[PDB]
Formats: sequence, C-alpha cells, structure tokens
Amino acid sequence: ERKISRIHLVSEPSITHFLQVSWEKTLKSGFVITLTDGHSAWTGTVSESKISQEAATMAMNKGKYVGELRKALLSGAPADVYTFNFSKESRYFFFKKNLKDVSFRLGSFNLEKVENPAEVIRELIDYALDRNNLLQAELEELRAVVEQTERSRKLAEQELIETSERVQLLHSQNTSLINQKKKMDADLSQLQT
Amino acid sequence: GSGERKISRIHLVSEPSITHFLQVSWEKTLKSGFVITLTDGHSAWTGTVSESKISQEAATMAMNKGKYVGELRKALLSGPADVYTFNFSKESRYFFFKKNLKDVSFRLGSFNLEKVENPAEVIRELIDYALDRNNLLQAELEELRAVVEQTERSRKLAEQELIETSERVQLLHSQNTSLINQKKKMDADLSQLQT
Amino acid sequence: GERKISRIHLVSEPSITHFLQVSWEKTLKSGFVITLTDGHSAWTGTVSESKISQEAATMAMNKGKYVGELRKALLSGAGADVYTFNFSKESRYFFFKKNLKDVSFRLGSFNLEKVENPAEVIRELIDYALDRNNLLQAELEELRAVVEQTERSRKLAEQELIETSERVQLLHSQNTSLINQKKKMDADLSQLQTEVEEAV
Amino acid sequence: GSGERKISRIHLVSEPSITHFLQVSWEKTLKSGFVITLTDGHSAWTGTVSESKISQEAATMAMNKGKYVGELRKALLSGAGPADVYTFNFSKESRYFFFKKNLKDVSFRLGSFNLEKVENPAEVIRELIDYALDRNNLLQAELEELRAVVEQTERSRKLAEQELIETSERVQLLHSQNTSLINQKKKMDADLSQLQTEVEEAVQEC
Repeated sequence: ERKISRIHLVSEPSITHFLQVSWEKTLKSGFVITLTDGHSAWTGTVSESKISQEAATMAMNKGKYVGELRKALLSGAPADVYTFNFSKESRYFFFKKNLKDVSFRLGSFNLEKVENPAEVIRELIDYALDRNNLLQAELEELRAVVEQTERSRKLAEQELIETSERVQLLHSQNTSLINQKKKMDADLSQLQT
Repeated sequence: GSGERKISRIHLVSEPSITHFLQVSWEKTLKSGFVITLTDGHSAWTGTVSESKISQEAATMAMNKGKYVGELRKALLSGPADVYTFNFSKESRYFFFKKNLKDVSFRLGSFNLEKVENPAEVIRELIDYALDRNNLLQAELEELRAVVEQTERSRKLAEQELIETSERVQLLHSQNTSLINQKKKMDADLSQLQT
Repeated sequence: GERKISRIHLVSEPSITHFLQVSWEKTLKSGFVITLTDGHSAWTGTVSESKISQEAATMAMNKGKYVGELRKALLSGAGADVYTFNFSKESRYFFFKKNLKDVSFRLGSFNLEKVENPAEVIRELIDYALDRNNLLQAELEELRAVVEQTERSRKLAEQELIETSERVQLLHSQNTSLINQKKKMDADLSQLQTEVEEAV
Repeated sequence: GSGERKISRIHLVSEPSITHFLQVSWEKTLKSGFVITLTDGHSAWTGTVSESKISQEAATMAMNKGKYVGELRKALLSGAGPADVYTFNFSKESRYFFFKKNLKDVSFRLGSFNLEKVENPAEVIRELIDYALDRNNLLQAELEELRAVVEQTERSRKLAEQELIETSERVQLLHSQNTSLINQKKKMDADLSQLQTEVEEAVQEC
C-alpha cells in the first residue's frame, strides 16, 4: 500500500512538495511518511503505538483519529483545510486542521533526513510509472469488456426474436395437434359402437 | 489543452547500477521535433532535438525519414532491442544503438543533453506530471466502470429474457412430442378397434 | 467539538423543513449552543448549564433524566413523531413539547435571537456536514481494509481446517489398512516359523 | 438507485474570502449530462450541461472525449486543489468557467458553462443540506454494519483456528503411529526372509 500526495508546506510556499505514505493494508497498523522537494528527502516512521498515543493525547477516538490521518495525509492538497508545515531545522513535520477560526494541531511527526535522496526519488518515480501502466492496462481490459458485453447483448436480442418465432411456430403446432387428438379421442368411442 | 509527454525507464550501460528516467516531450508529432530530458534522481540533462536534426540523422543513415522517426518512437517512448548510453564528462551525447541480434549493432541516434542548473524543479515537474496523469486515468476508470455496469445489467436483462423463451420452446417441444405419442397410440387402437 | 445537525418540522411553518444544529462541549448537561435555520435566515441562542437545571426543577424531574430527554428531543431526528417542535418567528422563542397519551407537556423553552450573518452560518453548517462525510468515508476505507484482512485470515483458516480434517481421514484409513497388513504378516511368520522347526 | 451527486467546496477568484459550494448531479455516466449548482449561502445558480455540450467542449479542446470527461471528473467532482482554478461572474450571473493551472505557467480554459440564478434559492439550499445529512446517516449505517462483519469474521476465525489446534494435534499423533507401523512392517518384511531362506536351507539339506 502506497500513496503519493502533492502537499504545500508553509515553510517553503514557493516550492511544491511531495508526500509519500506507505503502510501495509491498514493505516492504524502504522505507516512510513516521506517528504521530498525534488532534491533531498525526509523519511519517518509512525508506529501503531504512536498513533494510539497521538489519538489519546488530544482526546479522540482512535477510529476517528485514523480517519483524520487518512483524510489529511492521503487525499492530498483535495481537502485544503489542512495546514502542513515541516521545519527543516528541527526535522519535524506537523499539520493542523483549519476551520471555524480554530487551528489545532492534528499530528506531530519527526522526519529525519535521508542520505540517499537519489534512490528514494527514483523509487518514487518508478512506483508512479508502474501505477500508470496498471491503470492503462485496466482501461484496455475494461474497454474490451464493454465491447464484449454489448456484442453479447446484441446476440441475445437476435436469438430471442428467432426463439420467439420458434415458440409461436411450435405453439401453433401443439394447438393443431391437440385439436385432432381431442377429435380422434372422441372418434374412438364411435368405432367402439 | 496542449502538450504531449512520455516518461520511460531506461538502462544506461554507463551506470548499470541505477535506473535512469527519460522524459520525452513534444507537440503533436515527433516529426516537428521533441525535447528529451534525462534524470537520475539528483541531476537532470535536457536537450532539444530540432526538426532539422531529425532530418540530418535520418539522411546520414540512408533511412526513410518516416521510418527513422518510427524508430525514435520505438526506443524513446516505450519500455531490449535498443541499448542506451550517456557520458557524464562533457561529451554529453545521449546515443542509443539498435543492437539487432541478427549480426552486430549499429548507430541509431545521438543528441546533446546539457546539464540543467535547476534539477530539483525538473524532477518536481516530472513527478507532478506523473501524479496528475494517474488521477486522470483513475477518473477515466471510474467513468468506465459505470458504463460497463450499465451494459452488463442491460445484457443480463436480455439474457434472462432469452433463457425464459428458450426454456418455453423446450417446454412445448417435449409436450409436442408427447402429443405425437398420444396420437400414435390412438392410431394403433383405431386399427385394433377396427376389427 | 461536539456538534449535531438534524432536521425538524416546525408546526408554525409545516410546509418547509427547518434544520437544527446543537453545539455543545463534552457533556450536554453543561450547556449547548442551539442554532436554527430555514435556508435563508437563522436564529441562534445559548442554553446555559443553570438554564438546564432551572428547566429541570420547573417540572420536578431528575436532572439526568431531563438531559436524557434533551438528547432524545434536540438530537436524532424530528417530525420524531412524538416530540412537537415550534418556533415563534415573532417572539424568537424556541418551544417544544412531548406528546404522551392525552397530556402534552412543555419540555423546553429557549430564546433564539436572529443572527446578522445568515449566509455565513449556513456556509459553516454545510462545510461541517461535508467535512464529516469526508471523515466517515475515510473510516469506511479503513474498515473495508479490516474486513478484507480478517476475511483473508478466516478463509485460509477454514481452508487449512478442511485440509487438516481431510488429512486425518486419509491417515486413519491408511493406519486401518496398515494394522490389517501387520495382522496378516504376523500369521505368515508363525506359519514359516513352524516350517523351520518342522522340517528339521 | 436514487441519483449520483457530489458536493464540493470551491473558492472562486471573484470572491476568494467566502467559500462557495459546488453541487454536481448526474445519472450513472458523466458524459450523458450533468447539472451544476453553485451557492454561497444566500443565492444559488443552476446549470444544465447536456451530452452534446460535453462533446462540443471536447472538440474545442481537441481532446479525446473520454479524457475530457475524465478531466471534468477531477475538477468538478472532489475539487479542492491548486491544479484547477475556478471563476464565476456574479454581476453578469453567467459564464461559470474553470482553468487548469500546472507548472511552467500553463493555463487553458477547461470548461465554460452558463448557469442562471434560481428564483427560490432557500429551497435549493435546504435540499442540499438534506442530502448531506442523509449521506451522513447512510455512511454511519454502513459503518455499524461493517463493524459487525469485522467481529463476526474474527469470531469465525478464532473458532476454526481453535478447532485447528485440536484437529492438528490428532493428525500429528495419528501420523506418529503411521510411521511407527510402517517401520514394524519394514522390519517384519526383513524378518520374513530369514525365515523363508531358513526353510529353503532345510529342504536344501536333504
């Protein structure tokens, strides 16, 4: 599981930054958050115990806290109500939620600077290109399913009108047969004398 | 809306360790020219292949220009018949052979890519574009999963109606053969009762 | 940040559907801000904690029982088929009662002054509901992942239990046929053990 | 199945302070046509974009219609990013258009629709609020049901796994007897020749 977001930090408002969050099937089980500005990178890990501690700090249901994390760190910057800020000196990444004249902090994470930003960026670029090819193949598969279903429907429309011509040609045969059956069945009592 | 671009993974034999990325961007056709950008996560190299340059490279190989640009489309826009190489000193020439396992390789192209002085902006522009195109494909999928859902239900609508009719023809066909069997017995009894 | 929005049916204007927004702290008995709107204007007032106790003592019922009735009335539906809501648009008084058998008694009465920023309040109310939807829909993405994760573990658990049960059936029959082979080979040894001593 | 609808908050450039709300409703497929509704909390504007208008704007942009409809899905549905810039004329009460701004200062008019004021905007807002509160109940009901599926599936997982800890114990102890019986058979085979060749050595001794 992996999602790359385009966030806008208050520290450097000019340079648009990228936020890569990676976890395993559940965000409440922990995740790895990466911040990159195209040259250097900052990667930190948020454990399951840290999420429960941050949720218990501001008095919030853990299910509702992960909902806020999955809404601020994964949707991107849709949902501009979140104010992201990363201090490069202290190497801390904190974001807050803005509405109703209240800007309370929602999370405080410690992202340490990576000594191999080239590999981190190339792995990010490689994942974005792999997700691109997957969505392209799924589009070609889906387009093939549409032309097969419509083709299968058109065949089902023509087989029905042929079978409907057969259901009435055969229903008229039973009616023509049951008439002489009932006519001969009464004629069998006449020959009985 | 204008602008066309394809980003590809390339294996540079100069640096076989890492995997380089090639960003080819052009207008509407490769015949008019294209801007080719090479990056490695830290630095970036960009060159502008003019339309005249493609004509010279196609003429020096005695190859039809329409066939030559077909090979440029083949190598730079997909992703190993083609082998790529690039030198880091100053002779910044992104040249790629077409190693054809028929006999031996031969030169296919060569362009000058100068090292840009803002590689961070190039990479962000490269990453930002890749994310935007993934959202467009994801939206195109949501639009298409709704079309296939509508055609499937309309298909199964006519499918159950055909099976409903095809079941009925087999109903009054075994019933038709039943009436044939009854009139067959009444025919035999008409001859036995004739006596 | 506890807030609840619910639609109400005013008997003074029964043709339209008004909306009620109750905002309160951690506990409703401590007080709440009650907002009313009709899609154009809005009226909002404040119910202090002492106003709750004064209303509770005015009808001689326990405070906790009264705040419980406030959760049933001011929260979770209306028009609901038991509580009758009414708002005097002239007097700016929010008055609601509870219908029983043949006796309907007043449950609360609070003053709501008209707000000077009706579009801003509606703009805040819509922004909140859309924000809570994006929050609940994010919890569905998390919880659907938990279902698929638990479904996978259960499915392989039943699959493994089926194989381990089918293994004990092939194995029990294999031992059954093996005890019989052991039974017949013992009868052949005593036959050959005799022929050794008998042919001496 | 009711209808398809999405309500997103947008920030116009004619009034960047207040938060306008954008309501787009369609029937299954977006290319079939949709209805745009703009509101600020007082007045409201409603427009109707048919299937023909979508093909016309797609022919002007020279894009594939599937891409243009996909580009409309990104901007209109769930729109709150700096990629798409929205604009609307209040005094001219017409021409709601939106751009697509990316890096290197590239901008093109992605859409242009003329929506007109509503005579009764209060009823439009109440209907918008009524829908938002209905999905709030529909989502919270889907959660309570999903919470029951999680613990029920965890119940069946613990049950089959504790029955596994009993079934597996019988398999291992039954397999230990299998190998113990095969070894007795193998040794009983070897002890059958020493008796067979001994009988044969008695008849080969006259």
